[PDB]
Amino acid sequence: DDSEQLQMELKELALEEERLIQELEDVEKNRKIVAENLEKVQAEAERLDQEEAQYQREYSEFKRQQLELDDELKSVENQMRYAQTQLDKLKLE
Amino acid sequence: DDSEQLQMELKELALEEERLIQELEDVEKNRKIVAENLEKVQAEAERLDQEEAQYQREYSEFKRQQLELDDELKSVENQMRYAQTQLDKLKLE
Repeated sequence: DDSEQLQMELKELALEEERLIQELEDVEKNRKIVAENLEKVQAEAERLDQEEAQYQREYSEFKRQQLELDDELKSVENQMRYAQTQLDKLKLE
Repeated sequence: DDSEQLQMELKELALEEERLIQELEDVEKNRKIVAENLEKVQAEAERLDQEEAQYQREYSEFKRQQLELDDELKSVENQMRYAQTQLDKLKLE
């Protein structure tokens, strides 16, 4: 009866082995898929980093332009106030 | 002639002032646009961070599953080798 028990056990184990092999193949498949997805999102994130860097540079540049133009406008305003003061004095004689 | 020079200067300066005001308005417009774009890409980048985190968790989990299943398969293989050895010995008597 020993031999029959061993034969049955070997058939049971062969079924379990096949189950595990198919599980392993499934996990490997899914792993490759997820790795590809990781590669994709990482590349995407680098491109986004560069896009953000460009916008940040543009934003900072516009702020500096605002500062410069404000200074220029203040200058023009002062020049107008001065010219108008002189003109008013001349007109009043 | 002083008065005429001042009047001309004031007209010139008014033109320059208008030019600068329009420049400033343009820069402010563009600045708002770039700020909105920055907001958008930053939100996008956070979502990408979360997507990457999820994929990374899945990848690591599949690797651990591979380790576990390999150990289980090794066990089943050993059990089969042992059962087959005993059976061979019984058959040889």
